[PDB]
Amino acid sequence: MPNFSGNWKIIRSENFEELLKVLGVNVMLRKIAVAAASKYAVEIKQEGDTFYIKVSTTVYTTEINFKVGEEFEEQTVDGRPCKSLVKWESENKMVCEQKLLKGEGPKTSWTKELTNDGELILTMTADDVVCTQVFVRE
Ligand SMILES: *C/C(=C/c1ccc(C#C)cc1)C(=O)OC
Repeated sequence: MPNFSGNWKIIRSENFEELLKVLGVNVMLRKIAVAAASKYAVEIKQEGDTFYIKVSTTVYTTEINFKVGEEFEEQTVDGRPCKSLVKWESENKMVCEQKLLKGEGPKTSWTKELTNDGELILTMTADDVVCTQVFVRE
């Protein structure tokens, strides 16, 4: 039955540069990151409240495994290691709060939502700034 599980390809990306800006990424690298973001692909396998998620671009790929409700370790959009904890906000929306392992920096979080007409929306927040990325099934 249809859930988050699937192969997703990006079709829109709003506010990504502004998010990197907040994270201290210089202009040249942000522009390269924006260009790379248009090949974001996401693969999700979901069973119950257990998730496997592989995000990749042209040159880079990462995998995370988590269970809703259980702390896990990942990294921030700008690659700082963090501790993460995902909770449901509705049937097909989940929200993750992150805390830096070492250091200080902006407050980061992310969401994933399956909409009623079959999109996956990702949002990523750093302080006041919200990047939204929309995906459709491959
Ligand atoms: C789930 C997830 C997807 C994602 C897309 C793009 C980037 C970048 C850079 C990172 C992740 C996530 O939690 O990212 C914050």
